[PDB]
Amino acid sequence: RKQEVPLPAVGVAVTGIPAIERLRFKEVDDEAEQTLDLSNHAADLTQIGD
DNA sequence: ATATATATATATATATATATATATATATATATATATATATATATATATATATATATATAT
Repeated sequence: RKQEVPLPAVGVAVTGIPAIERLRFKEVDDEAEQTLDLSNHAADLTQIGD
């Protein structure tokens, strides 16, 4: 009951064409900490070359 | 009448053949257990499509 009968191929679906663009890489998430710093950056005082 | 010899009833001893009882060893069948490979099923992450909810907007 696992022989293969000679019935035709009808409704032949073509899909999953392996375009190399379709691959996306793993998105490993980071959860260690947060970048809260939003200081005013007062070091911006003018000191520029002559 | 006498003297001899034999026969009948019953059991025991010895031999022959049949059959059963006992034991062992073997071959066989079988059950079973294991191992391998394969297929199948479930869980998780992500992409895709469908459906619903909410809101806007036309007509009364």
